[PDB]
Amino acid sequence: PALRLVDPQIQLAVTRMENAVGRDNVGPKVYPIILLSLNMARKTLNKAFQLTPIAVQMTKLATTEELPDEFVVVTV
Amino acid sequence: PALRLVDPQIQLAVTRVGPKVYPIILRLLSLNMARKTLNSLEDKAFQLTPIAVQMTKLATTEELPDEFVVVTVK
Repeated sequence: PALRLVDPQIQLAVTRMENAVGRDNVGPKVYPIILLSLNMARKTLNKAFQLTPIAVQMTKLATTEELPDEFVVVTV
Repeated sequence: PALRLVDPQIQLAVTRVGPKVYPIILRLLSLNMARKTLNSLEDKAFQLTPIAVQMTKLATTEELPDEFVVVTVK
């Protein structure tokens, strides 16, 4: 009931073990995201985790022409 | 509420340049791979494929990697 394209700066890397010796060989690939908060994290002190938020800009879609040939849907 | 280590086979690629990938962790849904594939003679339809999202409950915080991302649902 709600659709929008996540800015290409953020894409999902996907892998499937089940189709290694099975297929042929799907690899690890990055795919755009179609649709909360997110934070990128790092180690600082002895156990401490710094994090900074990354702003996810999205573009609302209207035409199916905007939809690429390979992407990933994520529902909320 | 505990955090969830997301399947490392599923990792987030951040470019914003330095394109690096990071594990995903969850604070508290579905996932659909979408390819064209469906040929036909005039127009190409879309093949959807749900992927199994296998999360594991995190034991100790020492298990966390030095670089990762956290996503919040509600």
